Amino acid sequence: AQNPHERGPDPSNSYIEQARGSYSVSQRSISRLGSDGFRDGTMYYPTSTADGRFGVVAISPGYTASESTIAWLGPRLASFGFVVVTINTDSRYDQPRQRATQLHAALDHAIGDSVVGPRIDTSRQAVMGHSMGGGGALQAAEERDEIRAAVPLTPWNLKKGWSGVDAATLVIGAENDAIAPVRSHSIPFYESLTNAERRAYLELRREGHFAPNSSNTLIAKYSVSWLKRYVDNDLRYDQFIDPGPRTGITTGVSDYRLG
Repeated sequence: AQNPHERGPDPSNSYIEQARGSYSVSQRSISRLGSDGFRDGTMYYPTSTADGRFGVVAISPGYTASESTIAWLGPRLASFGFVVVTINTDSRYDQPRQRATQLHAALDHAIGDSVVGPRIDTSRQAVMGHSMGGGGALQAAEERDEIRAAVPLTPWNLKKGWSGVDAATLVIGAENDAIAPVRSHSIPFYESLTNAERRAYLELRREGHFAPNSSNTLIAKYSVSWLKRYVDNDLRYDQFIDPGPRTGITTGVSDYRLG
């Protein structure tokens, strides 16, 4: 490809829905000191070195703070061609700003790791997170220019104005969310991402706050597509983002916007 960062097969709808993509995944534990709330976690990455370095995606855990809440994302997204760091934390670190701190640390930990560091293109970083972890993803994106993509999942944040984010951002809301209602969290965030390279809002029909903590084909396929497109500049994934899913019972999508 003209594009040096293209990894893996030409995609299809079936492909991006797979539990695992083309790449076999290895994993390596994280053990670190400090008081930021991130003392452990996991790095998932393609074993194969044949294709070049990959971007790195850090994921902030969910509402209840354990890594287990986001663990399914790690090997699944990594298998499409990413280094993926899942953070473990606890309830002392529930502020989005505290979660942002950890995301920067997780990206830096993987970059600086003797095993995984050589597999990362440090110019191509990304963040995701659930709940306040999704709020923290927005904040980390505002703070780190090397973040090329953000995918907040049912994000919670009292801060509503995201003009400071340049990273392409896909906000995934849950229609029936009673913790971070879309009307006061996700959609205001989408509406204020006025400087994001691209912004998208994808609402999960008839789901609530905790949907992102279980394997979710919608979250996975659109996360894969967004990360591919903005972390890898991979135009092969535009076909899934625009026009995107139609809404209704048959797609499980209650709202989809691009801007």
